[PDB]
Amino acid sequence: IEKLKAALPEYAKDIKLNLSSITRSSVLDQEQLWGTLLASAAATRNPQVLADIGAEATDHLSAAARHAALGAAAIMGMNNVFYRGRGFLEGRYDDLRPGLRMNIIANPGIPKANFELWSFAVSAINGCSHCLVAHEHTLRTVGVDREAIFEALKAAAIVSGVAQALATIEALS
Amino acid sequence: SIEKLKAALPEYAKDIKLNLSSITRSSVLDQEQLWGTLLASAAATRNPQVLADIGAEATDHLSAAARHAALGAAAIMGMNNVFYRGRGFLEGRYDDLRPGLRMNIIANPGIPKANFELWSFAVSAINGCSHCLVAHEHTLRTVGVDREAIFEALKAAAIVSGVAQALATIEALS
Amino acid sequence: SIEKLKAALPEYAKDIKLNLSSITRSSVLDQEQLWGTLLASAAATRNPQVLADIGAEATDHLSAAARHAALGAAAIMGMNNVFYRGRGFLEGRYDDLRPGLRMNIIANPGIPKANFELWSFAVSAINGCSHCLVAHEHTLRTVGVDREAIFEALKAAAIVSGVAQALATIEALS
Repeated sequence: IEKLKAALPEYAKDIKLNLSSITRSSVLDQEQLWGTLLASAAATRNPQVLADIGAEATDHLSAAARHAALGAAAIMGMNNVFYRGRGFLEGRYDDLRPGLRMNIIANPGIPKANFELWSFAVSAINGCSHCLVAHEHTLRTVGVDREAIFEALKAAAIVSGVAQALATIEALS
Repeated sequence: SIEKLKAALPEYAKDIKLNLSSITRSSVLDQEQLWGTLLASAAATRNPQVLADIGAEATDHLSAAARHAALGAAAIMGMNNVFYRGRGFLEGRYDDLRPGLRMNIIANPGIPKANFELWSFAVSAINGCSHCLVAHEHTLRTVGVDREAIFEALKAAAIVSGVAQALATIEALS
Repeated sequence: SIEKLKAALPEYAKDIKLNLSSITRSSVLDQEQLWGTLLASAAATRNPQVLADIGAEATDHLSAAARHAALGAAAIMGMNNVFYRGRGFLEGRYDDLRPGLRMNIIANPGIPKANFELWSFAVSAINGCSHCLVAHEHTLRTVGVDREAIFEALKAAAIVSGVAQALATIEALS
């Protein structure tokens, strides 16, 4: 995290500070937080951010957790596009079966509660209402507090700000 | 087809791989419908690897005019998806103003409009613009395109998006 | 530099090329407003090449403060657009909670706020966040910015987005 920070431009000071703050979350535990940071990092599609965050994630997440986080980003990459599209068509295509395989959601290799949090986070970044609302409800049914879900949204947003800030200077170097 | 992308996919993305193999073999869309969709979608994900590989094999399924029309659908929707979505978020408060945006390709894509519209639809799903998605779906219906074909294009766009996300991650960690 | 971007555009993206020429010849917005919009938009597309070209020619139309403000607007909206979009999908069920996100640049961008807000509006259109787009537009109207100028900013955002898509495609296919 210390690397990304110094790498951020001066006009992105707000982002730099928010990043230092999110890494100190007290509402989310180690796996939840770093799993959200890793998934989000992947979802920004920024290679630099993913490399930096993923690196320090090795000291906070297990192999299974890591794969699940990246897998969450990948599977939502598909789901977020499909459901959002069907959503825009005002239920006119709900009678049809999506026929999309997504076993990872049922068996992520770790507690589904965490997988759901990471999927919620990626859905905010990609912008799919159907999915974000679906995963939010699921998290609330398993006992996750709104404050915890809210913290995931903040981390996703912050990582998104980081990726944008970095991609900029990187291209203008 | 495109075994390079499938083989490169990570183990934790098995679902994406299986969906890619399946979409490239459905009997809902014909060759031009399907590959035009895959090409346009690949460009829309902004992932170079996915586009480079699908583009390499697209030459065997699409004519030069089809390829250019697919790629052009992505470019033009890149602009339209931003403009019209913005306008929609403003609750028609700016609908009385003339956009003044040139978009001749839509009227003359160089190939059957039914396909250009299908590809524009797919890209609109990837960028996320309700106005455009709804408009193209309607045009597709007016030109007799099978409701399930439109649905298949949405699925294809979604799948290619997962492929792009899945491969983008590995490339950054390679 | 604009000529460089234009020449790079493929033939099937002629509409994009013409819109770019038109928007850059616009008299609606002045140099700072226009180039600030183009620069902030370029950064938001995530396309390095486009940002580099626009940023190169923007130097002759933007002060150091304006340039920093425009890039800063893209960065801050990158965070805000996601946060408020997600919160928005929850239909206010999370509107009671304190964001706790630092966004000092918004209150003190280093230049009069009206232009900074125009650029924030532009980026919000590109990322696609209803909440932020609506908010920034309202603010602009309350500070005396007319619809024609806000509309021009939306158009520029969309065009730059089309350019970035067209260019990303040829870059990956070359």
